[PDB]
Amino acid sequence: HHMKRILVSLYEKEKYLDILRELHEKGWEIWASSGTAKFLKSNGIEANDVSTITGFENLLGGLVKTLHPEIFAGILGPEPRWDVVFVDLYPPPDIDIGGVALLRAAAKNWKKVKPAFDMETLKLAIEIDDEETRKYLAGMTFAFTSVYDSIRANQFVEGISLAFKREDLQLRYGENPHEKAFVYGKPAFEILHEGKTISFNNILDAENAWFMAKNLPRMGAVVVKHQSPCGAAIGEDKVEIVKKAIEADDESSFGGILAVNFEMDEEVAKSLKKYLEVIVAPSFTQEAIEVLSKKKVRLLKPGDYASWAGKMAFGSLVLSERKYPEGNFELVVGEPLSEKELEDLEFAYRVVEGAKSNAVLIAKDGVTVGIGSGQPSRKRAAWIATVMAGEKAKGAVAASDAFFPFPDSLEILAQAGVKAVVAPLGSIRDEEVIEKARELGITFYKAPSRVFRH
Amino acid sequence: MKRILVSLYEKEKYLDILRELHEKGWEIWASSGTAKFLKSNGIEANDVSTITGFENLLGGLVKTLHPEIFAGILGPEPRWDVVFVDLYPPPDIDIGGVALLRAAAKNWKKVKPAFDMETLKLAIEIDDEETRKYLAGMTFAFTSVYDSIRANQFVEGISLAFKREDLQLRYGENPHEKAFVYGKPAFEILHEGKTISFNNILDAENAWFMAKNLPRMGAVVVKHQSPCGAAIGEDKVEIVKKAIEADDESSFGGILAVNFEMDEEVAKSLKKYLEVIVAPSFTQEAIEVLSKKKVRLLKPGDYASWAGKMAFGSLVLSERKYPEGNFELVVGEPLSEKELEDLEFAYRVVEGAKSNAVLIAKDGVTVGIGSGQPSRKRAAWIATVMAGEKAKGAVAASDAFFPFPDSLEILAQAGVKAVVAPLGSIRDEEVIEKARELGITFYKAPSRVFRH
Ligand SMILES: [K+]
Ligand SMILES: [K+]
Repeated sequence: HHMKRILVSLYEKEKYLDILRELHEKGWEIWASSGTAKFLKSNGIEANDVSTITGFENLLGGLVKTLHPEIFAGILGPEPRWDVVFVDLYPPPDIDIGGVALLRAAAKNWKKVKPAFDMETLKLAIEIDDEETRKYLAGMTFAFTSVYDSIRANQFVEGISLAFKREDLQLRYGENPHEKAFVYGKPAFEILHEGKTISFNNILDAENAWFMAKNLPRMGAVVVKHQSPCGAAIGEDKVEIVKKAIEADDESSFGGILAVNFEMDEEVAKSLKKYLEVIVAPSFTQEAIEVLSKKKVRLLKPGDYASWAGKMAFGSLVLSERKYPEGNFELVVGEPLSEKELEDLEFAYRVVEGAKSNAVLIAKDGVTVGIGSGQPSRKRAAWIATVMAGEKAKGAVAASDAFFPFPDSLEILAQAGVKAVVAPLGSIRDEEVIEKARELGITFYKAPSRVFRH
Repeated sequence: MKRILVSLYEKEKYLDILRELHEKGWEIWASSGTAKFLKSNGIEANDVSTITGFENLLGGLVKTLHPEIFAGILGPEPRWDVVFVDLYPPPDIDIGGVALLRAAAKNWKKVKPAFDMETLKLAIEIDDEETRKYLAGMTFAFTSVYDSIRANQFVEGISLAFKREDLQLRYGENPHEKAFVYGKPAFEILHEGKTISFNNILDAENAWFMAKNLPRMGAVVVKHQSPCGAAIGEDKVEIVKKAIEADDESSFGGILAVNFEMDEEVAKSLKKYLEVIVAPSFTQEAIEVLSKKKVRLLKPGDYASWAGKMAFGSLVLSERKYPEGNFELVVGEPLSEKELEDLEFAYRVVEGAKSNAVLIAKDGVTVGIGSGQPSRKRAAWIATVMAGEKAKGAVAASDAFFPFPDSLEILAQAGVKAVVAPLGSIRDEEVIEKARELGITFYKAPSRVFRH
């Protein structure tokens, strides 16, 4: 035959047995291993042995039988033997030499041969013949082999390599309308609202909202705006928790992004009185999905994944683990808080971890009451927190995401009526800050590590 | 032992080291092209054609893809202790050489792969298991990046790949978090002692983006990855002073970027404690003065900036572009040539401010910045509080449209005379009419500049 010729090299025969039957039934002439040729022929499907077209060698029990000149010339020449080259590789930690080389050869000779390495690319390769799609298949193959080899590299030296293939989420633009977006790797979420439109900014808002909500020590809810929390609550009553988080900074929460750490149900969904742009939860009842999707809320259900701080800078991807620090708080000065109040303090540090730095936050009775974030100085963060809290600061507790560099931020908080603060230590003026705490009668707890989050 | 298989593109680059190996008693085998090159330079080499059936299919394209060669690499008793392959540069796509290299790496306990001078020099010396494992990882890291480059030749942006780079970072964003840097960064650090931190690098990136395309000589000071102060003008010493003093309390520990050469005079003028200074170049006298301080000196090269982050295990990126298009006067009296310069300066700086951001500037310097806010009204409020009396007669920029007239009213009440912002609110009509009512001049920006 001079057309519809396919060379196959398969590790998983039984996956692809129904497909190869169809192919041969649709006039495809199949070439394969001496072994696979037999299987198929036993399975009633006619197939040709590539061994017949190259010299025979018995080196290393068959390890190099693909690595022959006639096979590669049959792919790389201007008049190739095969129109499609399909290779299904062993999974990690196996390292394949010949199969990978077959795929790359086919992609190299993309104007004459179509490579395929999975079900979707096989289907395209079988159907399509246009230049634009041939280039796409070639691109896809080298994208696949790049990722394949990154995985193998990391098997030898952990973290030596990073590699992704572009994913289509159908983003209309990036951060702003005049900017293009590129998403790399499949995201660990399901989109549950009708039509599934999602934006670049939605995804980054939802990441922070979700990290924080997952990071909450009990039933809780976080509202994000512009990638920083504007409100958060914890409690036992889901409808009330959500009401509290939303109303904490009521002016900002319109169009906000809500993440909860419990299943979103019909009662909670119907209780919403504020348009929210995105809702994120571990699960949604079907009834909740209907109510919310009908209200143009976008809905994300995350799976398990690791979060990372950092960005591209100077053409490098500069990444950091994102961790809420382990370690007990340590009373430094003042009367100890009651257990109830210490839980407010822990809650406050968990929320301030997610707040954009410099951040200072004030909370009481399981809800935030004033957040200052995104500030170039610690004193400014404290000031904004107190302004937003007003009289709600009286008797409240506060958290700072880094150490107080000077006593002034502490005076701002105490004058507002804050009774206790948590922060890391580490300043050259720690003694002076602690003495100011003592003077003002505010209780000071040392946090185990800083939680900058830019 | 001491057997090496060599396939070279950059022949002259490795001639000297190959001579050394042969003088040190290595037995050299080579691709036939490499084999004759070495011979014409007086180096004995064994042509691998010797151990395989001769063919010249497609004029030599497949000479390497022969079972005897791969069996000699992959078996438990290999023919070669080192496999050295240097690949053709882009846009060429290598099949046989990449396969040789990957085969050597696969059989890492028995064969040592190399692909450049660095890895060759290790492969020649070492035999320990840890170092053999490192050579294999390096090789697959290399072939991953090679193939990424090739993918993107076919479909732009379909692939992203990097090798890990050592920047000597002690930790990431906070001391209890690990840092990973991917790809060689387009900067040089000039400073003996303390290194640049994870946070310092991100601060410096925003400072530089903002300074680099100012409409004239300019300086930007950043704290916590957002501008705290900026200035443009005609006198380098004066520009830096103004930028530093604009929010003088916050500039302590700042990251200063200038779009001009850092010289002795400017260097001597700096009194404020700074973490980093970014400049396109530094004179030697400037480096001498500044080396008395702890401050890190960063000299950037050329590269593309990107917004975005990891989210849900995906890398989610956006272009970062200051938007092209002239501002359009919507209502009020047109500004003077000078004030319009102030207005563009203000929009360039608010592009780099964390959203929601509003800023006020006058006579080429920022006077108040409200940034990282959950609402636009709050941003405007902080900007005006910070500016105080300096907002009278000033200009303002907003990184996104005013959703209600209230934000515009806060600025007018402080004495701001003109604003630049995108339009696009359902209440654009009310916003514009409020600007008209208040006698504030409104220029429409071509596009939004959120920057979170
Ligand atoms: K934080
Ligand atoms: K901005």
